[PDB]
Amino acid sequence: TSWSDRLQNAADMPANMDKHALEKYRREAYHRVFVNRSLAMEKIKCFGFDMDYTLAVYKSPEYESLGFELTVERLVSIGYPQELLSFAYDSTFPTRGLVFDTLYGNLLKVDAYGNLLVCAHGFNFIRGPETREQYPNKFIQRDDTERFYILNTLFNLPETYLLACLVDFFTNCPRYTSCETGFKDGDLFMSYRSMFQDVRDAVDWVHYKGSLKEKTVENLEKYVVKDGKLPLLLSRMKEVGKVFLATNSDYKYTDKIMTYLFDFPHGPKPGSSHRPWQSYFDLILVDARKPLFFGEGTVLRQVDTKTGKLKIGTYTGPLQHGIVYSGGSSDTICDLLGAKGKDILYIGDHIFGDILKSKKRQGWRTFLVIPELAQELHVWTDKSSLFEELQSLDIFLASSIQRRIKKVTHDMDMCYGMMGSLFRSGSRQTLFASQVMRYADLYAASFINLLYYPFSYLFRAAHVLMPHES
Amino acid sequence: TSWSDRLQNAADMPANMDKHALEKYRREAYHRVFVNRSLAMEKIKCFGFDMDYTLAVYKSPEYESLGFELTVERLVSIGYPQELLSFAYDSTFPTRGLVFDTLYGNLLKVDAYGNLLVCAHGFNFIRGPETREQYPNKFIQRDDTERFYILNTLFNLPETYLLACLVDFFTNCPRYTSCETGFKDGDLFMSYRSMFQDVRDAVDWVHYKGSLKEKTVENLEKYVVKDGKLPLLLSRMKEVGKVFLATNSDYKYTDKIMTYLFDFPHGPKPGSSHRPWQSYFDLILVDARKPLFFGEGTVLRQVDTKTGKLKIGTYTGPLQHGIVYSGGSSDTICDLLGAKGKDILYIGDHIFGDILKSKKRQGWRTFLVIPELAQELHVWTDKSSLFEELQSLDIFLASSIQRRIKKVTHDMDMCYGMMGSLFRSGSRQTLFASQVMRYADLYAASFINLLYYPFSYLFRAAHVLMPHES
Amino acid sequence: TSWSDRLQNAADMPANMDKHALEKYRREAYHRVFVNRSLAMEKIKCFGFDMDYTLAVYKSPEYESLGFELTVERLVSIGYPQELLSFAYDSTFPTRGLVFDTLYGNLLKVDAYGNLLVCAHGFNFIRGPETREQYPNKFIQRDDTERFYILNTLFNLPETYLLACLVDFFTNCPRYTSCETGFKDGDLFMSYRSMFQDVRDAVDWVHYKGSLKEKTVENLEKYVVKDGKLPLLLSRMKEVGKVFLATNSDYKYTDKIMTYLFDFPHGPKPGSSHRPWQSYFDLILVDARKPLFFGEGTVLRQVDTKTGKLKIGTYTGPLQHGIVYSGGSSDTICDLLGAKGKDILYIGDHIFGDILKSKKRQGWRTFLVIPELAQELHVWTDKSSLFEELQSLDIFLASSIQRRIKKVTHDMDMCYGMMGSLFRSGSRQTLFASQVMRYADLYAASFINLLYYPFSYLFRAAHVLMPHES
Amino acid sequence: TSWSDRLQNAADMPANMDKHALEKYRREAYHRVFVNRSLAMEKIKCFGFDMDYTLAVYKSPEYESLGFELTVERLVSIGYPQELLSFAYDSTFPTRGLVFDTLYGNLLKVDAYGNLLVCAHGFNFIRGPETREQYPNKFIQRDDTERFYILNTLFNLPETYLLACLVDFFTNCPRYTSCETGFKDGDLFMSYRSMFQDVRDAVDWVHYKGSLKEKTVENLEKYVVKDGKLPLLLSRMKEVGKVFLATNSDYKYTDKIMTYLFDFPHGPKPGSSHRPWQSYFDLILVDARKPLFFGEGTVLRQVDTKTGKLKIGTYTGPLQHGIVYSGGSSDTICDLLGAKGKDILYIGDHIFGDILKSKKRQGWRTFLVIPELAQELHVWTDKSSLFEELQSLDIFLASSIQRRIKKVTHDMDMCYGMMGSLFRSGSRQTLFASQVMRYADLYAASFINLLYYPFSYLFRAAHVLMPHES
Ligand SMILES: [Mg+2]
Ligand SMILES: [Mg+2]
Ligand SMILES: [Mg+2]
Ligand SMILES: [Mg+2]
Repeated sequence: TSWSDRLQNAADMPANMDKHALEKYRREAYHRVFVNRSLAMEKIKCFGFDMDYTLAVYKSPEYESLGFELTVERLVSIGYPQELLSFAYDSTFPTRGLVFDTLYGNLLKVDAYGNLLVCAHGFNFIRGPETREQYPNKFIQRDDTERFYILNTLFNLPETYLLACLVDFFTNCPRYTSCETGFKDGDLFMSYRSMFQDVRDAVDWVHYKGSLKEKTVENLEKYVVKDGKLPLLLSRMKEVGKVFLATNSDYKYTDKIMTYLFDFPHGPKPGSSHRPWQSYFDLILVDARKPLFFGEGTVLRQVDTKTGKLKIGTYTGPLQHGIVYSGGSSDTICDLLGAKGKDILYIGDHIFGDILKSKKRQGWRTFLVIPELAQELHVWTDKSSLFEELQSLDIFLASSIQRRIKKVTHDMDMCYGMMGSLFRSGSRQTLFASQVMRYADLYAASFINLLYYPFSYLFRAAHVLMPHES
Repeated sequence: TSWSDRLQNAADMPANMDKHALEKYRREAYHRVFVNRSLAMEKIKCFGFDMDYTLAVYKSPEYESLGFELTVERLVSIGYPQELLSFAYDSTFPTRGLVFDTLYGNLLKVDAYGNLLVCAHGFNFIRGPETREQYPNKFIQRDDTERFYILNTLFNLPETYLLACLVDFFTNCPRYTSCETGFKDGDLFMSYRSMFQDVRDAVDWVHYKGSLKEKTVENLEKYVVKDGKLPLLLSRMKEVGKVFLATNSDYKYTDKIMTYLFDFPHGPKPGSSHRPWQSYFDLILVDARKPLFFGEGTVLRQVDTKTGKLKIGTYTGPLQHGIVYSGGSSDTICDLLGAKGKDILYIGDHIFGDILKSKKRQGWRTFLVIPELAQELHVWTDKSSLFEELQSLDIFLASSIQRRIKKVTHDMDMCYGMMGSLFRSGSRQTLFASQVMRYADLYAASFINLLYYPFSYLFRAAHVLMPHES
Repeated sequence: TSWSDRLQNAADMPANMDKHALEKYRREAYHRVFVNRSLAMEKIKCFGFDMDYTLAVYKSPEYESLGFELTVERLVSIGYPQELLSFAYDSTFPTRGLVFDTLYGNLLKVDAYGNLLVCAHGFNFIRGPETREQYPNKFIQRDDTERFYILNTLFNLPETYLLACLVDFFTNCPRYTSCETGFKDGDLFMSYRSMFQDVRDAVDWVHYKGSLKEKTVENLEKYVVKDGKLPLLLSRMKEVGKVFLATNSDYKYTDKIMTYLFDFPHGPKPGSSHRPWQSYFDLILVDARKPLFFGEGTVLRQVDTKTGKLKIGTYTGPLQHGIVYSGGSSDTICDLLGAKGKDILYIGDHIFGDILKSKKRQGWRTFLVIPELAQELHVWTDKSSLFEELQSLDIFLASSIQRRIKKVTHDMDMCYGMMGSLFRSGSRQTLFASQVMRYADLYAASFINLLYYPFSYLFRAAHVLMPHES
Repeated sequence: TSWSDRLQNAADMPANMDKHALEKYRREAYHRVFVNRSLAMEKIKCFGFDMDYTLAVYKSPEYESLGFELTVERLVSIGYPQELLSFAYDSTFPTRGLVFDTLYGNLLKVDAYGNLLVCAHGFNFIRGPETREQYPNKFIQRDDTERFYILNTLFNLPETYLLACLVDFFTNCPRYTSCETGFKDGDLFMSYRSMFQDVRDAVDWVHYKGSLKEKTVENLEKYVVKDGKLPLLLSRMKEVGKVFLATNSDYKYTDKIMTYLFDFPHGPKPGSSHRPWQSYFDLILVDARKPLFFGEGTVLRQVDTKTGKLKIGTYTGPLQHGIVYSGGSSDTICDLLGAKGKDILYIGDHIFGDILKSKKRQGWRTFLVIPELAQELHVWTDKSSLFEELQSLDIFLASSIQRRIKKVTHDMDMCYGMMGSLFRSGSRQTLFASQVMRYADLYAASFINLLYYPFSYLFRAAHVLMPHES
């Protein structure tokens, strides 16, 4: 049962909009909206969206596996060894938010302060003492972006696994000699850094020039979560405010995906006339180029929606019905919708590129979609006795208690996969968890969970006190 | 009763090192060390210090008032109007961590997300609705460092007040016309930005070329907290680890100040031979140029301690007894003391330049000295009934309740001064508070509070859980 | 008769290597090597080449016209109006080295000091007084590279004409309103800058992703000058020194073009066995990325010559027979050939990117190929009486003499085309001419002209004296 | 007889303004204006000046020797060895425009292409073969500004000699060990780069914070050329155009120096009332910060001429009588004087910072003052038989002829000093000479030479032809 199986299972259920049905439904962890900072929904005048992994949630592990297969084929195509073709995507290995260390070829799971929680070289999980040889302070300077790449998006899951596959392959293949910073193949030296760059270039290529979009579109049921409650929620948002789309994707792909998401034999509710997807939006903007979008952005362009091509020149005209924009900036949206930042709830999955930046640069309110949560919550609740035991051990300590703390930490983490929970390793929170807490005002496995809260719900979080205030 | 009066009052008391006396003493809020993240003192092998406002705590309001007077005299000297001489420093106005908005000439108190808590133009406190004219989203992008300057150090307190004095003066002086972005004096236009730059340049000048150091040194009792417990604590640190000084100050000033701090007719304890200040340190480094010190730094130089001048050339030799370094980097210290980052507790008052950067760039453990806490804690405890009432009102709301929330917020904040508490405005935490929580592992009004904890105390903070984990 | 007609006519003649035949041949202007600075050929130990417009001289106007047609089709493909398809390339309009002013949409012919010699808006040639409205000092700051783009390569000839076509078209098409900085089409504004960027992007696209290479290769006789004397000269160079190729082109294209250039039923001389092109080179380097090549460059890679693909990794091995390199730097070449800069004569057509940079960054000796010279020399000699008259008029002046100076200047310049000579407008030298003089030690219409000078000829230029020395 | 002795000798003569007297006078090389590009004086509407070494020509070697002595004393003051005090300035060593190579501690005389003409390590002149060890191609990349500093100003003459003194001293002092890149003094290493930086900092300090200005002003007759013809020429300029001053110096120093330059008991001519220096200028601008002045510049300020201090704020008012500006940009001047670039003849000594930049960035006409020319011309004419012989030898060659070419080159060069002529070494022109030719439209030992040409003289230079045009 993947996280997308959980989401699609919930998507298949029709909305019971009886007020008591809603009240009962959103008590369950799975259908809840989680609150980091209080948010009065009555003050929200605009609802904004990203598309990929927000409105269009790609099914797991099928979509990662397709990305993986195409990336592999691209690398083989440019001259990587044929053995790569015998790799197969393994959803049990990667967790999102790992750091690739390009100097030593390791995947690292870190906390908010750069402290190492997990280190794997290929598929070899390196224990505490052996990590000190390369990381004397069990620490990395994560701002050293030439050396460290943080694999923070769901699109990075296939390359997270591929990097490990490649390091493993080259290490165990007799044709290469393993060196501290890469591999020697006679008079050729392949650094982990150049290998990483090839992978990164190949993923980019697959998305922008290769066949990933085409293969997705030719089998949308296989690859994309579909939920009849999507149109209903968007219609309800539009009754109390404005709705916009701001996506990095191009118009043609956006139109294919969105048409599929709205292709039901009815509109918002069963029995209603079907309406085109575009009618759900007061403003539609593609080719957004976030995160730059939240600063200077790029020039505002107009999409010719017949051809899918941009009209020539900068668009100087007003917001009108049926217009589709390309590029622009976050100010374009504010100014055309007559919104201030705090009037906007921006809904997306990119914890850095969208949520962090819209919050820091513009003061937008934020809703982070975390697809993996839909399954992480089942593990958290089913194995709560492991975490509870770990808590008790840390308490009792505060000798063989440490050994047992390590063992329980391991067993807990393995329930989530080889790289553990997205949010922690044992009692230590990940960088990703800290970023969610700091920059996502609200979060959930799906933004559909908003459907279960009344129009002007007050989402509440407790006031924060400093230690000397407590 | 200033914060420095509280600290000097505590400094006058001799240390009772009976273990039960210590236990009882550190229960009191005033003598406590506060914990943001757990820290096992047994793992600390090196103790590092800044000098200014850490070891050498300048008395308030006397030192701010001297800074202020000299800055004013410098501005008059370069052609500012004579009326500046009638300003007098007022400790009741400034709170540390305010933002000067150089576009509109306002002082702003902000939260961690750039939301406006307080806005004053000169001495006019601007209410919610009027702030929207200049700040439509009640928000500033604090990363816009060309526009916004954050007055985060205790050395910035005089200029915080001076900026307000100047805006007030120019606004109410008939010779000038008030404009949106500055003042017109016939064919001269003085922008708030250029005015700010003059102030900033003048403060710098007073410290580096003017008479501030000289006047401080000619009356150290007036200007500098002195505490016989300082040598005792440093001696105790040195029994379990190494001790170092890394200060931006030059050798001559450092020597004058440190000699005074250690000038008692005894060494660590009464009855012991007096020892020179330098004997308390395994490594002494001046001209550190933090924050750059925590990255590339500058070349390592050696101080000729007779002349106070640098020897010519880069120092390539070992750590030896009696050597004093200048410049270098944080790695110099680690490598010469044989320390990893997490072995080091770095003790300082600069929440950005030292504490934040040593934590993020190097993984050092951090102790933040917050001198104002020594008095903020007395206000917090004495007026706890106001905060408690505010908490109850926010709870009851969660109409005239809002009015009462505003009124109680005002009354609470005024107990701290016109710009309120360093740490909050009513129930909203400041940027400064959020930074302390995030980057200071431990904090206190004085690092002397460490004297009251046993050698290998385990400072404890509760594990953090995400909302979905709770 | 184009310049390439002259070159191909000379290419069809077999080499008469009798010493007196050579002596007589190189007296003629057409077969001469011109000398800016003295160069002792005996000191040259290595001969280096670019490919495009150096070894592979593309026939005119056929190749420009193909570039033009494909660029137009690309612009129409992305949404430019259908009318573009009625443009036809006109070799009489463009001269190389014009500056496009992206602010006002003008093509400018300038001297070395940025003084305006010619200004055309579309096809309207703007006279002295009207140019002052936009250029008050009849001057541009050519270092302002955001505003001014210098069209310095032979590959830029089609876009030089296209830019003028487009400005003309948009100006005279009633659907658009002409503005100072571009064109208004209702709610779309197309700046000359964005229009220029589209053109530049389209040219790039045609070369890198479109069909230009494919169409060239499918008709090499139509598009590429071929000369049996090429192998003979290269063989002679190789008898006295080393020979290398350093080209920005990729291996597959290089191999196609070079195979054609050497496809004769003989080797260096008639009667000799044919040898593969690669055997003429001690070192072959593709994907050079000049001008960066002359500084840091990129990592050295090895080409797999069977597949045309790069081997994976950085190449760490020695120079060996049959190896083909990709990327690297100018130091790679020096170090592998055991050459110092002044031992190298580098032969190319790119007056900036190759000749200027190899001279300034490395001190290489330089030979600039200027294909247009092959016809400019015929005009210069045939219309020498116009220049001579202009000289006499400038002398006589040093009233209606000025009028006559303008008229004769016009008539002279029109012999070369609408944008005049590459090297001057009347008595005023172009920027291009000044750059040739300053950075090309030797120059000619073709490097084949070296065949007519003995092995160790001393190319002589007179010593330069300052005015006070004269 | 120094160059300033020649200039002061010519300054002592009263102007004979009879037209035939002028005609005869300007035939002599010493009183001539030399022409690189033709310049019609009738088109000049504004005459602009720098002060230092243009209007105020500092006497040699006295002023260099004062600079030297103060720089030495500053270095000793910061801890350089006492032996420095035994150095004495030697005008026979330095020539202007040498390059200090900070890696190897050499002074280099180079041509326009970076080819080495002379290399000295301390006072050891390194011969051809030994220079190849450090300079394998007898070439430096002069754009590598971290490594190479070009000593292009007359203010750099003392440090040119001091650098050589220091390298010599450290090399021959047994306390230090000479290394490839500097000197070892036990556990201190002083790189040539750090030594160079100390020197450069000390020169700056002497000018800006030390006693150089004060000592100059207390003996202006000793230090500054004074010429009664200065006011006469400026008065004549003002009859046909506008006159301005744009100097990097501050107002107080400018006023002291200019008052001295105009302190005669008469105005422009004997018998006329004395007029203040400021009355000779339509616009006076100090604190210019050239070269930045020729781009964005700094804000325009107004000098309070009573106090010598800047008024507070940016000056927004018109040009008026008696106003003195500070900062600004070259556009300020153009706009306030109603001039286009080519209307301006800018007169200065800084071949880079003023002449080059005003020409390239703005298209100003340029007059370069080269004080040393006043004596270089006497050497050139007196030893013309050496140059003539060298010319004949280069011709005859074009064996022992080379030996004789080297010997004659040496003997010629030694007539100018140990570092030879500013303009050449034997038949090879220096970088400095090439820059003068390229960027100075006119040049002379003194701008006073303009007094000998009629109001609207046409300065003529021959048209330049390319080799293929000749
Ligand atoms: Mg997305
Ligand atoms: Mg401090
Ligand atoms: Mg080429
Ligand atoms: Mg000067």
